[PDB]
Amino acid sequence: LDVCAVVPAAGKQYLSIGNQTILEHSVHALLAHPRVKRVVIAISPGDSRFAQLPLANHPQITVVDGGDERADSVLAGLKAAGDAQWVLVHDAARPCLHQDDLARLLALSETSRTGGILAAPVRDTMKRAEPGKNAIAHTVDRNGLWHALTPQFFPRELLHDCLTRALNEGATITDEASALEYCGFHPQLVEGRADNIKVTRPEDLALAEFYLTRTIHQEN
Amino acid sequence: LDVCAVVPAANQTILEHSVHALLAHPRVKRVVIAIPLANHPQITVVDGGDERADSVLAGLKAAGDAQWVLVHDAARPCLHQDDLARLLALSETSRTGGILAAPVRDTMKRAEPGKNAIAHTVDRNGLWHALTPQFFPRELLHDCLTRALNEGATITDEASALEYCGFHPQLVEGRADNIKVTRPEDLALAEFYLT
Repeated sequence: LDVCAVVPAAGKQYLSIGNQTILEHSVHALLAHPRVKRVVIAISPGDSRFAQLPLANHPQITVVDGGDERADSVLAGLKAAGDAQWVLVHDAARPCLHQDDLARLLALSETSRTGGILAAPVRDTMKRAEPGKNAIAHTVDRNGLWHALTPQFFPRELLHDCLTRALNEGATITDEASALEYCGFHPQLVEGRADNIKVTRPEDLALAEFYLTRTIHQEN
Repeated sequence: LDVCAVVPAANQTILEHSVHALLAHPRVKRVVIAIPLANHPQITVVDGGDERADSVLAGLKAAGDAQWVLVHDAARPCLHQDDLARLLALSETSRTGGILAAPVRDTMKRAEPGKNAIAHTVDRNGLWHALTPQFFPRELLHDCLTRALNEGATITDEASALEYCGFHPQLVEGRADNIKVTRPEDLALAEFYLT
C-alpha cells in the first residue's frame, strides 16, 4: 500500500502561513497518512527559493524539474514515483487539506480500478459569463456539479498512460482526472471539505488562514 | 442615485454587521429587512414571504422613491467598501445593473446521473461565483421579479429573474473573501482575518 505523492510546483506557494510556506503546509498535509512514503515535488528550472526551505532537506522529499504545463510536471514527478502502485497528485497551493479527507480518498485503492479525486458539491449560485464579456449569459444548474479539488488519486501506470496519450493527442488537460476522462474513464468523486481552498487570489491567503484557525479551534 | 437596500431575513449580530456594511456607504440611505436592530432609524422591516424572491419584492414596496436597489445576503458581513463602491458605480452607465462576483478557481466536474463519478469536465473559463450585493434599477428588478415568479421561473438570486426575462446583468469582480458566515461563532474570527 505504499503511495507516492506528486506536487506540481513549477512557477502563492511560497507565501507563508504562521512560519511555514503554503508549499510546506501542503506537503505536510500529505505526509499525515502513513501510506504516503514519498513526496515528489516538481519545480521549475532556476527556481532557487525551494532550496531555501527546510523542506528541502526532508528525507521523504524528492525534487525534480517540472515542465511549463501541469501535465508535464506531473509526468516528471511520476518518473520518480518508484514502484508505488498508486499515486497522489496534490496542488502546491492547497495548504488546508484535512487528514480525514486524505484518509477517505486513499480507501479508493482497495476497490477502485480507476481512482478518484476529492471534490466539493456546488452549493451557491454560479454564473457563466458571455464569451468576451463580463456579463451574465446564464445561471448554472448545480445538480451534479462539483468543484474538483486535490489530491487526485490514481493507479500509477494508468495515470501515466492517460496523461501521455492526452498530451500526445493534443487533448485539453487541466487536472489529472481530465486525462483519465479523455481516455474514457470516469473517476470517482470523494466528497471533501469545501475549505480545501487553492490559494490563487491575494485575499485567499487570509481566507486560508481563517479556515485553518477555525478548524484548529473547532477541534476542541 | 440615493439607494435603498433590501436584506431578506425570511445570528442577529451577523445580520447586524451585514446591514451596517451596507449602510457605511453614503448613497445607501436605508436598509429594508424582509422578515433592537429594527430600532435603527435607517432600518425598515416588512413581511418577508416564503421564498427569497417574494421577500425581496416585499422589500421593494418599502423602498420609496429609490431609483436603484441593492439586494444583499444577510449572511455576508465581510463585504468590503471598495467592492460596494465599484458595484454602485454601475448606476452611472448601466441600464440593467450587475452583481458582485468572483471567478471560479477550480476545475469543474459534472457527475454521472445516479453516481459519484465524473461524467465530464465543465470548462471553468467564464464561470463565476455569484455574490452579493446585487444592484439594479428599481422598476426593472420589480418587473422581472414579478413576472418570473408568476411564470414559475426557478429563481436563485435576483440576477436570475433578470436572466429569465432576457436581460444580462454585469459581472463586477469582487473579493473572494466576501464569504457566507453562517455560524455566529465564526463571525469575530472571520472579521479579524477578512475585514
